[PDB]
Amino acid sequence: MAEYGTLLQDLTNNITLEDLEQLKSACKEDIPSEKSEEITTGSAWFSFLESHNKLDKDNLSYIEHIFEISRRPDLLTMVVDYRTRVLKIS
Repeated sequence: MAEYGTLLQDLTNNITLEDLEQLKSACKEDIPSEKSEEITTGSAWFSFLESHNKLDKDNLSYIEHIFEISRRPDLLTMVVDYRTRVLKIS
């Protein structure tokens, strides 16, 4: 659980204001436009993905897809690498 939140913060730091707009566009169908106006940070965008039951805490294949279609292998890698590390932890 803490690892999930931690990842979101690590991702947020690697998201620019322009990328945020692109990410909001990527999830324009998942997050209501009224709620996309409430987004000021990457962490806000992430919090709506949780609030709207779009990104699972354990299943991060959703956000990996979003980063794929957003053309950010870097952000995708952050999730894949981190998630793998968490899976290794036992």
